[PDB]
Amino acid sequence: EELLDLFNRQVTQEFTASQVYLSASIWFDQNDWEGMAAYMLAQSAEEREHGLGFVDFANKRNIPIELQAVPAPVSCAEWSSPEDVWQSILELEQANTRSLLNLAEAASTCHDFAVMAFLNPFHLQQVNEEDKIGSILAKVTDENRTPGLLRSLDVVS
Amino acid sequence: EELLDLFNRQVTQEFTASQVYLSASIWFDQNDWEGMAAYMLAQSAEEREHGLGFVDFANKRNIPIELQAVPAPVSCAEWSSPEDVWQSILELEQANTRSLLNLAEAASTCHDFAVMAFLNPFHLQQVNEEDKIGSILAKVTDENRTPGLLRSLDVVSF
Amino acid sequence: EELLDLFNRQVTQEFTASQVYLSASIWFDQNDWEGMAAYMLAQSAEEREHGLGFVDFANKRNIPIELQAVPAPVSCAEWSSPEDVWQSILELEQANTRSLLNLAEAASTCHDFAVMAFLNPFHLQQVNEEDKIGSILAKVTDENRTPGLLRSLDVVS
Amino acid sequence: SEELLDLFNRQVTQEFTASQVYLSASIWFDQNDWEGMAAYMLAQSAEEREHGLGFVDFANKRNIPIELQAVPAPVSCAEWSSPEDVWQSILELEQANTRSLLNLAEAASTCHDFAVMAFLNPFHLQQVNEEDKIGSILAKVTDENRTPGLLRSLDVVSF
Amino acid sequence: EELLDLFNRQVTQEFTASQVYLSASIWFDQNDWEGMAAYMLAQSAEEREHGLGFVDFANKRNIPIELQAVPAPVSCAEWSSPEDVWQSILELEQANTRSLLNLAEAASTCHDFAVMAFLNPFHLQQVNEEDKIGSILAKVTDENRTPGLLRSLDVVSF
Ligand SMILES: [Fe+3]
Ligand SMILES: [Fe+3]
Ligand SMILES: [Fe+3]
Ligand SMILES: [Fe+3]
Ligand SMILES: [Fe+3]
Ligand SMILES: [Fe+3]
Ligand SMILES: [Fe+3]
Ligand SMILES: [Fe+3]
Ligand SMILES: [Fe+3]
Repeated sequence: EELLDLFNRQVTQEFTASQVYLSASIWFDQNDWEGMAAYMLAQSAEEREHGLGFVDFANKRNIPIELQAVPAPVSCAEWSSPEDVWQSILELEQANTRSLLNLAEAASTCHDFAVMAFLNPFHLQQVNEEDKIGSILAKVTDENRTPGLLRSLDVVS
Repeated sequence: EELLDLFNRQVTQEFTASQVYLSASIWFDQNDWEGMAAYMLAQSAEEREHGLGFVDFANKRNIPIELQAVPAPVSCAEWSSPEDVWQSILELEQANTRSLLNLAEAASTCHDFAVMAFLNPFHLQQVNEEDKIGSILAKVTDENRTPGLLRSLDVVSF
Repeated sequence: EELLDLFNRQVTQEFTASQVYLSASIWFDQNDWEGMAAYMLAQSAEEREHGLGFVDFANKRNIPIELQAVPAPVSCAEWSSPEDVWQSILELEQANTRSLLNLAEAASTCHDFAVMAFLNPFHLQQVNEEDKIGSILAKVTDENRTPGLLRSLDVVS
Repeated sequence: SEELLDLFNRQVTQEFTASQVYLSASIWFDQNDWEGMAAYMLAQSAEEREHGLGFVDFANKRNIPIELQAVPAPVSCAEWSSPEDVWQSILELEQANTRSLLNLAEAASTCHDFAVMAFLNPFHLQQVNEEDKIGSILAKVTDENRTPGLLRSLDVVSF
Repeated sequence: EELLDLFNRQVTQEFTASQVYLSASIWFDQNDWEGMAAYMLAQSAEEREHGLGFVDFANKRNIPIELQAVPAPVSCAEWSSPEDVWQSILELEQANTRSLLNLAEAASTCHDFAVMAFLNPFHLQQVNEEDKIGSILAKVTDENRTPGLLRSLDVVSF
């Protein structure tokens, strides 16, 4: 099934996202943006929890899960400012949203009511997440127009 | 209307299931499996509560309900061991699930978004119920391989 | 620097172990061993925490970290009983122990006192972990000599 | 009362000897992953040492000279190959512990040593309880070990 | 013997560091950076506590201590901005780190396991201290690129 394979790929996408966020925390910590680093660490953990929630449902529903490699994050080689990092995180959340939507489309096709119900809170959370990351990126982009200004607002926490 | 008939039938199915669970409690109690009996009795009440939830929604949404007979459970006559009981209960939940999924299909066909929304927690509850029942059944089947060992699932656990 | 390369590989090893524990949880859950599944799930989280610890230390000490792929867990495909799973986990912990000891050796050669100090609690944790896993494996191997009896370990402990 | 003073001194040795045999049993059980039985033996080891300390305290107070002897190496641990073997040795140890205290009380009685006899009473009653408890466990172990793996239940649950 | 010398020098280095931090507080206070001043004063007290810890250990281990002069701080004659102060304090911690590592190599050579164990928490504290000072210096150097902005760090953090 399309639905089985896609359900597995969703697990992989959550854990990939978790590792991309961790990469982002490392870039931030290495460049002394400790606040932004903490934010990314927290998000890394929450994406892994999403992945675990998908594994749990799959196990219950007898959807076979085979854990795939979690690829090495690559965007961290090109980041040179906070803006770059937040833009890559926005793109990551857009891609997490598209993958949930593909999954839901396959479930809709299959008349898989339980899967569609399972996905609903993640659809709504993805709305919130893309909105939050978008908002931060807009703030970052504005503040960084003045030297030092952005730093003064990582310091928060 | 098909949606309406299937909504009525769903009430029947929940009450049917409640009675099959009661039947299972009886067989266990009669055979001194008081733990498994308690589990079945609790599930009997819960099934009945599901029925009642369907009745309440129906009443709100002006879906006419006419209570049907609650058929007599038939599988107890055959049961010989706890394995046979838990297997019949798994089959009952699998049928509870197919019934909900058919009602959801009818609702989808009719664009009845309210009914589809109302069913969603039931869809997810059935996933959990089939998993839990399947798990117990696997334990029962394994433990019963050694004489008397299953009598420790009951007394210890449950 | 061997030291810096080994410190990076230790992060990958912690995350690899996290994913192998998750694969153990899955096999247990799929096979209705919910007790053992939960044990594996918890140990998965803890191994990730260890990896996070090494990342944080590295950031503070200016050891550059580049996240590597976390390879797909392999042992899963061939597990057939709980004994097989627990045996693979013991072998993982034994490997986890050797990796830390090799890192410590490289640190000792370099006179890297800070890294040696950082590693001390992990050395002692591994002793505890290998002991605990070996002890569960011995119980599983003994109990599984009687059909169904091991299904008792799970339900109780 | 040279006999008495002697046997009292040696009773300290006997308690500490028993403490070490319990410790040995704890080690055998830990090394073989019976952590439940191991903990029980470790606790009994501490308690036998306390009994010895009680004998020493009483002797100091009653001007009975104490000279601490070597505590012999435990040797039953070489032969042990199952829990049954361990618990049988521990039963034998307690039965020996009881005989040693009765011989001490016999010597006190002969000497009209009312204080020592009073001091020993709670110990005579404790040994009754200890031999019963150990005998009961050994009976359980012996029965459960008739089915492979089943004794691992005793450990994991109880203890 | 060299361990004994290096262990006395370590006490000296901690007290010398204490005084340098005190100098940094004075410079900040005089220049109305009261937040940075209080941070430096806190670090001054803490470096003195570390020296006292070394003294206590030495007394216990019969390592004879003879207290050396605390030299007059001199970096404070040349500081013109907060960045210059923080840079000096980074160099200070880097030298405190070096002195601990020298001492640990000497204990290692002598197989002095007690000394090496005593040092372990200090090795890890120095990693944290250099990281923290490094991070503050990065923030100061960035924020000082806009006139007046660094006054924001002083009031907000610290
Ligand atoms: Fe996600
Ligand atoms: Fe996301
Ligand atoms: Fe139901
Ligand atoms: Fe680990
Ligand atoms: Fe581990
Ligand atoms: Fe005793
Ligand atoms: Fe005794
Ligand atoms: Fe210091
Ligand atoms: Fe310092």
